[PDB]
Amino acid sequence: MRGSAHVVILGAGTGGMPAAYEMKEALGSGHEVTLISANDYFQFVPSNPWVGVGWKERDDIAFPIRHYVERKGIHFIAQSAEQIDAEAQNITLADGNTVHYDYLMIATGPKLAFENVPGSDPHEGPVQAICTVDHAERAFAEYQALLREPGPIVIGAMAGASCFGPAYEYAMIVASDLKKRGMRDKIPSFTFITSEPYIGHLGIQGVGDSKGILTKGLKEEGIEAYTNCKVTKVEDNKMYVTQVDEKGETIKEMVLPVKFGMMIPAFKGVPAVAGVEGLCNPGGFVLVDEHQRSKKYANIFAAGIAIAIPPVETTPVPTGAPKTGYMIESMVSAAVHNIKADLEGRKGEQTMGTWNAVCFADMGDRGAAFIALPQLKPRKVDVFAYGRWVHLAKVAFEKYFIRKMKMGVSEPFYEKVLFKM
Amino acid sequence: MRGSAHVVILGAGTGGMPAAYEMKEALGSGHEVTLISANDYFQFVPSNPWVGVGWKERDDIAFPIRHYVERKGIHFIAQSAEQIDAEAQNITLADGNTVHYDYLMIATGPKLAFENVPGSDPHEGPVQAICTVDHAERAFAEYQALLREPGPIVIGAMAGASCFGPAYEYAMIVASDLKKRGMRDKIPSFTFITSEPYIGHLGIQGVGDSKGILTKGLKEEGIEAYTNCKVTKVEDNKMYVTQVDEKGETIKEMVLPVKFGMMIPAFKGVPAVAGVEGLCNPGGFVLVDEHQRSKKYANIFAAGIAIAIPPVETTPVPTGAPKTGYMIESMVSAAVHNIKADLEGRKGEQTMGTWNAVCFADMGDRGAAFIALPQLKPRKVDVFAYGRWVHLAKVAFEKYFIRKMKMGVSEPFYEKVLFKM
Ligand SMILES: Cc1cc2nc3c(=O)[nH]c(=O)nc-3n(C[C@H](O)[C@H](O)[C@H](O)COP(=O)(O)OP(=O)(O)OC[C@H]3O[C@@H](n4cnc5c(N)ncnc54)[C@H](O)[C@@H]3O)c2cc1C
Ligand SMILES: Cc1cc2nc3c(=O)[nH]c(=O)nc-3n(C[C@H](O)[C@H](O)[C@H](O)COP(=O)(O)OP(=O)(O)OC[C@H]3O[C@@H](n4cnc5c(N)ncnc54)[C@H](O)[C@@H]3O)c2cc1C
Ligand SMILES: CCCCCCCCCCCCO[C@@H]1O[C@H](CO)[C@@H](O[C@H]2O[C@H](CO)[C@@H](O)[C@H](O)[C@H]2O)[C@H](O)[C@H]1O
Ligand SMILES: CCCCCCCCCCCCO[C@@H]1O[C@H](CO)[C@@H](O[C@H]2O[C@H](CO)[C@@H](O)[C@H](O)[C@H]2O)[C@H](O)[C@H]1O
Ligand SMILES: [S]
Ligand SMILES: [S]
Ligand SMILES: [S]
Ligand SMILES: [S]
Ligand SMILES: [S]
Ligand SMILES: [S]
Ligand SMILES: [S]
Ligand SMILES: [S]
Ligand SMILES: [S]
Ligand SMILES: [S]
Repeated sequence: MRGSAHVVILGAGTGGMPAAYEMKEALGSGHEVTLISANDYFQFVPSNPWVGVGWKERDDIAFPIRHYVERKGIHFIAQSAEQIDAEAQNITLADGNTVHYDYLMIATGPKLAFENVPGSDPHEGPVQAICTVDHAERAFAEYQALLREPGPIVIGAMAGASCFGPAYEYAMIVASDLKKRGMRDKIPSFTFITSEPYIGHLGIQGVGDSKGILTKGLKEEGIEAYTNCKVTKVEDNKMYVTQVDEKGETIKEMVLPVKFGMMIPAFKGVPAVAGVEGLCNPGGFVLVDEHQRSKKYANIFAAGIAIAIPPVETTPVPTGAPKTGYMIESMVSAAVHNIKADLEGRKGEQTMGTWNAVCFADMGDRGAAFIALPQLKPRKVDVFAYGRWVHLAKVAFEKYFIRKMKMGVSEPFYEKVLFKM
Repeated sequence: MRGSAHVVILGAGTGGMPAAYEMKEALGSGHEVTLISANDYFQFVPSNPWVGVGWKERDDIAFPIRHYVERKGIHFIAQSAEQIDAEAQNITLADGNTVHYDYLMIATGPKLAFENVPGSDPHEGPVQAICTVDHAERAFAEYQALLREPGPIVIGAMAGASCFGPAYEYAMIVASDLKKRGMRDKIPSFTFITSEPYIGHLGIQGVGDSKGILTKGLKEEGIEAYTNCKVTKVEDNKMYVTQVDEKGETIKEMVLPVKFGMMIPAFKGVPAVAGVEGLCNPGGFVLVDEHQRSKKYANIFAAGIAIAIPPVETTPVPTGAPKTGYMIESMVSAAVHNIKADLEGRKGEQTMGTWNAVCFADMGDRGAAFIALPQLKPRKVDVFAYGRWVHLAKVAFEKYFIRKMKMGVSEPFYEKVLFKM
């Protein structure tokens, strides 16, 4: 309302949950902050691959949101938004209620576009997914069904995927778990299928020696690997795969039987967001300026996977670049600062800063991690690392992030760089 | 929500508007206060009779609510509540949206029960009303239509009415206005019909010499007056009146032609409130204890005309006792204090205090006013007064109340008793 602007944060995930806390901290008691989300619980997404193989439980990685944000003065609505009217500034919720806003921060993350590949939906066939804890629990269930009745495995990433690390991670920990169960010798074939132009491209044109290390890792585990692949359909428990060359010409088609499968899908914008006329690119991603402000609506900001980031290369099979945690938090921090500035006269000048990708994957006793910045080579930092200490760091950061999500955040975030001082 | 209770005030009138301000003042920034009302504007009800004869305009007595309450941190919803679910603690609004509450203060005032008398609705016949500015504007319109085409006048109060002062006031100022227009001699008959057992009973068994003074005033103006009357129907521009004796036996029936009429209707509780199972008496009035708390729902409080107050006498024709401004404000003050106490552990002990009725009527250059307390005789104060100074006081208080409704209130209210100190 006038003088007491109402700020709504849409989506309670990696970006939106911190956004809610930071917004409330920044605005104070004279402004209403409402967090709206489809689920009533927060989940730590990077832990999902482990849920998918049974090394972790939902209880370990998820928790109910209400109490933690309410004790901070944040209103929580656990309903999905179905429609956004950007002119009227109303959000229509699944239950039919409407919520008005003065400022809206979109942090709705990705729509998992299973529909790109007929039959690929986890509920339609044997190809599962581990992007959400719901799906990872289901993937694990189906993994247990593979144990009771061994058959071919196919793991990888679909055309248009932007999140490749987890596919390699999941394949490695499955291979590992199979060994630790003396079941590995029971698998007739274990195949890795990716839309990447080469192993370890990772949607970022490789990082450090990702190519060599991931290639060797796959071979070490007896996983046969194909690149430049798209899946045209999943049907009758078979994946129909087309493999192309540098020019997009088919060089083979394959029909792969699948008893147990997991393919990272392409991401699009969620329907409620993509449905806002003029707000998004054709993929459903919100077009924002460097200050995280919508180019169309001055009172709509966005952060996280939900925003559009222009490609910098074109691969034989369409692929995207990942949007990862540190950059997401910088987007969030910039949006909150620039909204506050709008509320107080100024134009906020804060940006998300330099593009970067940072990923940590835990294999059990040790992990792999990379840091890449900026997006195009030659880079200022281009490191891939493997060690027991990556594992320790992943474990540490998970514990930390979950704690902060319960206790609240403010100021910036991360800056766990107190391990220097 | 937990730790930050949400308080909703239903109705933005004489009680509810101050309730919103006082609630927000009392609770502070850590609690949401939402004011919900059917109209987007406040109106000063006691001024309506003057609107009804054209001595005042809507612009003089009403103003839009939003800006004034919002600048105080109060959320304003200009929608009628249609349904209240006291179990779920949800209010369904006219537009279909729902509002949840932790505490609800009902200040919905009266439903004007025109349906008690078939044909009496201001839109169904010549019998108008002046309880709301919408209706008083309409009454005035019809008054102008009487000027252009003189015919019999009938003014008064229906069976079950509880608000008699305004009927006498309106009759006097009409008689007066007719004179000031040289139109008085054009009226074939001017009749006063009341459910009171005698002139000046006023629903409170008389006050001071109200009987004598009002009787004389009516005769002075050539107004013929009947008591112990109920109107059974209005039809074909005639009022069908039945007059009874002390025992309820008919002593005559009358059929009165009406060119211009105004009868104060009986009040009931509004449907959304009356519709709450177990909340109200059969009249639709909220049953509350001395702390203004609902006897059924510990988190519902009520103030103003909306609450039930037991009768203390029974008249040949049903009548009720008025609920007037000073007592309403005491109810409001008690409810706010006791809600705050609930929020902070204690049980609030504040009550509305002694029953009283206080009314001021302006006739033009001078006014009449009464004060009566407590409800049953013999009283501690039982005064009726007439003078130029009542007029000056009415004018002063109207200006004051409207100003306070724009600038906000807190602490108690009234206590304009600084004219002593
Ligand atoms: C398997 C996997 C592993 C990953 N590992 C890493 C990693 O190790 N390091 C790293 O930096 N990044 C990693 N990421 C990427 C990124 O950090 C996560 O995807 C992160 O969760 C993205 O944050 P987000 O806020 O944009 O979206 P999300 O965390 O997905 O949150 C979006 C929220 O919006 C809600 N929502 C969606 N639609 C609606 C709607 N219509 N109405 C209301 N709410 C809605 C969703 O329920 C969700 O709560 C990983 C991603 C995946 C999929
Ligand atoms: C003609 C007249 C003259 C009077 N003169 C005096 C006087 O001189 N002195 C005195 O002390 N008292 C006087 N009174 C009596 C009393 O003070 C007023 O009636 C006063 O307005 C009552 O206050 P209230 O808050 O209970 O109800 P109201 O002032 O009627 O307010 C009720 C509010 O609730 C709203 N509402 C109703 N239903 C809903 C719904 N379902 N959802 C949302 N909102 C709803 C209404 O729009 C209204 O805004 C007079 C009354 C009348 C009718
Ligand atoms: C985080 C994003 C990346 C994607 C997800 C994860 C992919 C899975 C990782 C596969 C790597 C496994 O293969 C592993 O690689 C490194 C080589 O560099 C080897 O390790 C070698 O370098 C490390 C240090 O980095 C030394 O400590 C070690 O003594 C040496 O042998 C391991 O002997 C080999 O087993
Ligand atoms: C407020 C609630 C009451 C209901 C609404 C109003 C009803 C209308 C009022 C009718 C009274 C008119 O009648 C009027 O009464 C008083 C008598 O007491 C007279 O006034 C008499 O007493 C007053 C003081 O009170 C003296 O100042 C005056 O000199 C004296 O004549 C007026 O000469 C007479 O004209
Ligand atoms: S998923
Ligand atoms: S990712
Ligand atoms: S990734
Ligand atoms: S990642
Ligand atoms: S590079
Ligand atoms: S009315
Ligand atoms: S009244
Ligand atoms: S009255
Ligand atoms: S009154
Ligand atoms: S009395």
